[PDB]
Amino acid sequence: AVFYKEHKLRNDGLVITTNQGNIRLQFKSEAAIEVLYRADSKQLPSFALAQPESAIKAQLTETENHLQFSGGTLTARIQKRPFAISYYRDSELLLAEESGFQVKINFRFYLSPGEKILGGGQRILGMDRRGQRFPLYNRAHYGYSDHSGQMYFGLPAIMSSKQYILVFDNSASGAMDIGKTESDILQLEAKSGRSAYILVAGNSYPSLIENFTQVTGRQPLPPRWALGSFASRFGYRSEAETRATVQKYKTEDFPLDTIVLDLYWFGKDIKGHMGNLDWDKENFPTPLDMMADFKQQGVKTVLITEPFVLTSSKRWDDAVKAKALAKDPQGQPKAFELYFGNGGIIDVFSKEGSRWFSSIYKDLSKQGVAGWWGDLGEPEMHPEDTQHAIGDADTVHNAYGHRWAEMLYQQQLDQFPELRPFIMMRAGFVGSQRYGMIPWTGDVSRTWGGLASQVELALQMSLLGFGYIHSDLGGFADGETLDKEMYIRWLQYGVFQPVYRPHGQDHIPSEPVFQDEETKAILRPLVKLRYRMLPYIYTAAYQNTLTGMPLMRPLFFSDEKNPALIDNKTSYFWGDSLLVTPITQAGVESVSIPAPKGVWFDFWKDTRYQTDGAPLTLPTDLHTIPVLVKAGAFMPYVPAVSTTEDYRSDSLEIHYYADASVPLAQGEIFEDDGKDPNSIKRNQFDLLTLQATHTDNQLHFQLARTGKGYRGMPERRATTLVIHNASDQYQHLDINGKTIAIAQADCASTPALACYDQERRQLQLVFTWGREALNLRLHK
Ligand SMILES: OC[C@@H]1[C@@H](O)[C@H](O)[C@@H](O)[C@@H]2N[C@H]12
Ligand SMILES: O=C([O-])C(=O)[O-]
Repeated sequence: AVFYKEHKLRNDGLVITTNQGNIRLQFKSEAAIEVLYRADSKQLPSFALAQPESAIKAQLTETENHLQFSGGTLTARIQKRPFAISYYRDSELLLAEESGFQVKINFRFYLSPGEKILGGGQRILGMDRRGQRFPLYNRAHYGYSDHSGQMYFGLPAIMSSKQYILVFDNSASGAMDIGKTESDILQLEAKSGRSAYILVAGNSYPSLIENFTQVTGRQPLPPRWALGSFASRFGYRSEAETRATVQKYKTEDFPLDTIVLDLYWFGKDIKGHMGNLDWDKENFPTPLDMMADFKQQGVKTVLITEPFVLTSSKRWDDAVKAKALAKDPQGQPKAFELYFGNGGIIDVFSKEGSRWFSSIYKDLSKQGVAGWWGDLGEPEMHPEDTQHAIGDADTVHNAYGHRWAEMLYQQQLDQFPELRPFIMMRAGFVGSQRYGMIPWTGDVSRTWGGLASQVELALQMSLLGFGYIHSDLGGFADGETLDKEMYIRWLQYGVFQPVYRPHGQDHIPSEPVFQDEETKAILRPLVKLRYRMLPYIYTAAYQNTLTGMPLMRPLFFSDEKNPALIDNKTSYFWGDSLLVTPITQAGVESVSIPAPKGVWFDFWKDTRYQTDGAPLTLPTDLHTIPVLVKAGAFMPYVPAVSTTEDYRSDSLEIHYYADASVPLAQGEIFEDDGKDPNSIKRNQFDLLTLQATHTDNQLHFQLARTGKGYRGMPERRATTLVIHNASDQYQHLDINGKTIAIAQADCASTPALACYDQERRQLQLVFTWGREALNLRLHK
């Protein structure tokens, strides 16, 4: 029995008193609200909110049976007796409390009939998680395939078909029950921790996500090199082996930006050395030279680190002496068994642990290390009587990796303020993206099932803040011999997902350079294609920094009024323009692609398809996976380079997919120095825009550049524009009012300024794109 007793406003927040205690409501923006129950009591702070203290001005009104607290899109409606808060966008009901808050921590809400619920972070259960119940406890799932209710990186959040996001702002061992136990009840639970939730609303999925990342944190632009080719295995055993691998990329003519070193960099065995956090000199005798020698070839070095210091490690006595480790309740360093051996866990929640760990990252970063891999932050083993500075293991568990990232991010920004940190981690919390976190999906099995789950995982993480979620390309766990077809399919799909990092246990090679002749002839041009497409990918990255828009988008974005599309986890958008359908079984001879209504082109073959709703059937081959381009797309390319350190946009090649069904289209290309964390804030960029206007008798392109530019920015780019599906009736072109004839022969064989290829239906324009506006007009 809960009822309203009294309220007041203090500092823009509404504090309500019931018979059971105090409740604080603060709008964190016009469409986001933090609801803190037990507000009177001391509890852990918010982890999910980028600005925990903020509270924007809201409107309060009172009636007999209700209060109403409104931010301008989001309204909280507070029923007095019995006490129940519900949430409205306009006057559409988003979400209503059932019994709401109780005791242990427990929140109960009604689900509407037909409401679909995405969320939970990494699970393999189906896109719509309604009807499921699962824990909120980050945990390894070694060798997963086609099913999981619990893995490395859960999120205590959901996204509904009613276009709200709900966050349980609580770091503790808990559970979510999405209308499983009771069909119309969403229940959130925890053993302890903060008793708060956050509701975010939107008028569309993009703007929900913009609103969500507004209050939880925007990912800062990673360094362009994170969009490149990684060499990684578990693991290079020696400096010789690592140098031989960088060399193999060179001698095999595969692009390579970054080599990743796993745990053998600090000791010769898997067990017993962890916490050394220093070079194993018997096997890495000259590491500063190694890294400098690699940097001369434009290659970065990334090192694995972990939260555990073993008692067998060289740093045990020192970590104990500095009070860097988590303690038992008695006050001693807590030691426990891990796979790796007997050890403790660095307390990133304390000042002492944070300083000690940070000093180590500083020193290695001074030596040459460009980036950082933080493995096992679930934490992988975390006994319940472990005590951190702010709470026990079960209370802080799901926020450990999150704070680890914060610690490392701040440290790297402090040491290198002119560089963008690279932080790759296995576990975090809502908002960990504001510390640069780049998550991967853990120890996936080397099976088709492992590959077939990657899109579901990626989309689930992308929707709730994590743009750079990716997989171990080719698969990681077990196997006894390479499954060549699965490997190829996985590295194909790789091109069209966020981070190009094949990784696997080293009894089978993960790196494409170590594959047979057929596999390399298939994958070499695709890895090059990933580099030629950097303008497309880096521009989606820019948009993610700006608005939260994930790089991978689900099919369901294509039609917000068709909730059945929510179930699709086999076709997705890579940026605005490409609909990708990975092949996830052996021997598949054709696919049916549920392309939205409109016009689509085969990316590889240029074939044009129109569809009014029905799916398209495309045949498959071993050299590609099915990718369709949306009519009206501008696909930008630069020439392939070995390393993003050599990246230039002096030469652009842009492909426009014309169709009269799209009378107006746009694209952009975001260019900056690829490394400056302040490029966007300070406008040190070159933002190229392109607008096509397509009428019955003309096709008009308007080109422009904004921003203040950056150092090394080309003033003039040689630009080849290729118009696919171009009309054969264009007689003339003018460029900024100057008329040029269109050639109809020998387009591939003359330095033609405008040439129509009648066999391919492509019109090619070659011109100089300088700083001033440019207008290209084709007319029949
Ligand atoms: O460090 C060894 C190895 C690493 O290669 C994987 O990527 C991790 O998820 C897991 N900890 C196991
Ligand atoms: O699209 C056009 O304008 C045509 O096909 O001739």
